[PDB]
Amino acid sequence: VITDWRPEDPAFWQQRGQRIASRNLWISVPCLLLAFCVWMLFSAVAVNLPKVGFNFTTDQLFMLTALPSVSGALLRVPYSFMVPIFGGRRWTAFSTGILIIPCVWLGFAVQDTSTPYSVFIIISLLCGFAGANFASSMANISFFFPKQKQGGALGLNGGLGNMGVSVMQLVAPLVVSLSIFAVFGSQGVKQPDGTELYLANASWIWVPFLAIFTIAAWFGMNDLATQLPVLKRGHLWIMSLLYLATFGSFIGFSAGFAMLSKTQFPDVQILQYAFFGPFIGALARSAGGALSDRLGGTRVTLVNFILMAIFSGLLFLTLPTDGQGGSFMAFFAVFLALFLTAGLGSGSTFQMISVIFRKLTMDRVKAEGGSDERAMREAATDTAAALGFISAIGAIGGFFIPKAFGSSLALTGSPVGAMKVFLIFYIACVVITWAVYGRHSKKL
Ligand SMILES: [Zn+2]
Repeated sequence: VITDWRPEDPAFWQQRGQRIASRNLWISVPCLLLAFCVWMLFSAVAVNLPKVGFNFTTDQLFMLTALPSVSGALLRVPYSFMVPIFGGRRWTAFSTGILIIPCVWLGFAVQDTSTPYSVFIIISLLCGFAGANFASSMANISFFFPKQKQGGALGLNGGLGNMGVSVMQLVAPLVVSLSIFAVFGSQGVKQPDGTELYLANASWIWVPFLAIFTIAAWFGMNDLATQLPVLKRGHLWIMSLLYLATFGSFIGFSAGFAMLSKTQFPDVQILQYAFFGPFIGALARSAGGALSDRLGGTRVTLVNFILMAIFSGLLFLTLPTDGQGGSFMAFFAVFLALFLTAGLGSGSTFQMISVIFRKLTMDRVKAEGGSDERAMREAATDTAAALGFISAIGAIGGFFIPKAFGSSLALTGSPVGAMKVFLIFYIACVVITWAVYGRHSKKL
C-alpha cells in the first residue's frame, strides 16, 4: 500500500512520514505488550492450579511454566521472516489474533480437573507462540523510522513490550477474584479462606484486548514496499551466552519466581507482589541500553554480570533449611536485585552485541578491500541477522531456569542444585565479558 517511503527526507517526514510512523508505533506497542502477557500466562496460572483441584507435581508445574520459551525461541527467526512476506499489517494482526486460541482454551481447561496434563502441555506450547511476536514486531517497526530515530523507536516498542509480563502478573491475580465472565461460563471455586477463585479469568481477560488490537492492526497499521553465513562467526555464539544469561534470566525468573516462592515460602501470597520483579526488570532494560550508549556496553555488561553473580550467591542465605530456617523478605529483595540486574543486562548486552558485531564486520571487509559503502552495508545486514539469531537463542533461558528449579526440586527437594548452576553460569559470563573487553572492546 505505501510505495513512496522516504523517512530520511526531512520534508517527507514532516508532511506524511512522522504521522504514519507514529500511528504504527502506537499500535505496535500494545500488540507486543499483549503478546508478552500471553507468553508468560502460566507463571501466574500454574501456581493457582492446585487451588482448583489439580494434582500435578511440582516439576510438572514448573515445566508448564518453562515450555512456552521453547516454542517462542524456536519461532522467533521464522517470525522475523514472516513480516516481509505477509507485510507488517496483516502479520501483526494475525500474530496477535491467534493468541486468542490459547487464551480461550486455557480458560475452559482450568475449570475441569479431568483435563489431562498433556492438554496443558499443548496450551503451554501454544502460549509460546506469543514469545515470537517480538522478533516480528521489532523487525517491522524499524522500517518506519530514520536511522537517527530508530534507537528511540525500537527502545520504546521493545521496552513497553517487555512490560507485558509484569502487567499480566499484576492484573491476573486481581481479575481472578471477580465473578465477571459468568455469562461466558466462568465458574468459581471456594478457597479455604472463604473467598472464591475464578481461574478462567486469568487468561480470558486478554481476549477482549487481543481482539480489539487485532482489528487495530488490520485497519490501522501500514505495509511498506521497502543470513546463513553469520552462523559461522564464532563471536555470535559467545555473544549469545551473554544475552541468554541476561535476557534468558529476565524471562526465566519471570516464569519461575512465583512457583519457586510457593515451594520455599508456602504461606506467602506471592502473586500480590511478584509482578514487581518483571516490572523493574523491564525498566532496567532501557536503563541498561542508555548507560551503554554513554559508557560502553561491555563495561556496563561486565559490572552487571559481577552483580548478577554476587546476588545469585546471596540468595542461598535467604533459603529455608529444611523446615523454615530462612527469610522471605531477604529472598524477595535479592530476587528483585536479580530481576533488575537481568533486565539491565538485557540492554547492556544487546547494545554491546551490535557495537562489537558492527566493528568486527567493518574491519573484516575493510581488511580484504572494499568501499566504505560496502563496509557499512555488510555491517548493517550481518548485525541485523546476528541480533535476530541471538534474540532467539536468548529465549531458551526462559525454559532452562524454571525447568532447572523443577528438576532440582524433584530430585533433591531443594532448589540449591539449580542455583549452583546459575551461579557458575554467571561466573563464566563475567570471565567471557572480561575476555572480549580485553580482546576487542577496551579500545572501543
Ligand atoms: Zn574475540
